[PDB]
Amino acid sequence: DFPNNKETGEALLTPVDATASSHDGNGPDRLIDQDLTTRWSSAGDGEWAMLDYGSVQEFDAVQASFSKGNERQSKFDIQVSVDGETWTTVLENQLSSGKAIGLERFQFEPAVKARYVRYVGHGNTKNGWNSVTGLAAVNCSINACPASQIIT
Ligand code: NA
Repeated sequence: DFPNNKETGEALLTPVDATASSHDGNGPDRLIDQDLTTRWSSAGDGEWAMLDYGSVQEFDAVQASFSKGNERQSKFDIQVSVDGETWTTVLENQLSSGKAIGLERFQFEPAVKARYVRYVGHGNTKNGWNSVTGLAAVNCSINACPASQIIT
C-alpha cells in the first residue's frame, strides 16, 4: 500500500556494526552478509539484534529474511534510535509471512531519523527462537523496495 515503491535504487547502506543481546554462536554478523544460509539465532522474548549505521540516516522500512521462514512465522518489533539510548518503536507486533525464506519487507511512513536500528524478537509461532538470516534498514524513497518482498 506504499504505491511510490520502486524496483531499483541506490545501494543499501552497510552497517558499521551489528550486535545482539545474546546468541548461540550464530551471531549478528550473519544478518549482514547477504546469505540465506547463515543466521543470527537467540532464544527468548525480547532478545535483540542491532545495526549501527555509524551516523543518523533516514529509513522507512526493514527487509528481513527468516530462518525456516517457509515453516513458521517470526514475531518481532523494530525500534530505532538517534543516540543508542532513547528508542522509538516504528513497527510493533510484526509477523513474518511464514511463506518464504527470502527477504520480506516491513514498511511504514514517513521515514524517520535513525543511526541505530534494532529487531526486538518475540520468538516464532512454533517456539521461542529468534532466528533471522538477513536484516537491513532501507529507505524506499531512494532504495529499491521490490514488489517481490511483499509475500502473499
Ligand atoms: Na545470513
